[PDB]
Amino acid sequence: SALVFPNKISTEHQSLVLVKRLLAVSVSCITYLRGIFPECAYGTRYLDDLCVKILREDKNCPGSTQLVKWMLGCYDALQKKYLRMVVLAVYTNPEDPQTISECYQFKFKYTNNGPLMDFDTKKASILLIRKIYILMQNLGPLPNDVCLTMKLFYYDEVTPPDYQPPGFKDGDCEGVIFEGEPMYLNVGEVSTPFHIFKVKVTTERERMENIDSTILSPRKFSEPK
Repeated sequence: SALVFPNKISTEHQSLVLVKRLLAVSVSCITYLRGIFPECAYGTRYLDDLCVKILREDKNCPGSTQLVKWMLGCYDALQKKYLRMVVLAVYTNPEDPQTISECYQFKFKYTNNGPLMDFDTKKASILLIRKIYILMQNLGPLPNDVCLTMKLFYYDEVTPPDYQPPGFKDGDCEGVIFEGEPMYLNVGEVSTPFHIFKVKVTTERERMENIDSTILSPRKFSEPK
């Protein structure tokens, strides 16, 4: 019931493992906070006093299995240093995945030039997850019935033009129509000597509250098969 993040990162592989964990937890927490899967499709682990919810793979909850297997293609592109961005998108009409209600962007950069310079990797990891909570606890609800789709983007100068992660085909339309007025939340970054991981959220204006001191809160691209 405990999830332990590497405090110190010394090898590229430690770093690669951390990013996969970071990607999984974030996708899991985000989908849990926005109620995209019911409570019973998540297990609970702890992150030094922080309640975290991990998506489970089970036939009992539909679509949960497909997202977990989608991550498999994300991990593959990640190890091979091909992956640039993961876009997880929420849409309502099961026939127009291009018209979306909300999405989440996960950006990756590969480096050897030490961590990020700002103006301990476990503190940063716990700050990123805590920020996802603070910045998405109070977002207005999504529509009642929603669908999930995923888009991968690569560093094309190192990626074989015919490469496909497991479960992914080459993509159709790179852009999407955002219903309403989109707001861009930059949640945060986490860096290691070898990787940078960023999280950005795009939500509709009416889902924001701007409740202040009140009583309420004082190019290659891939798609899935």
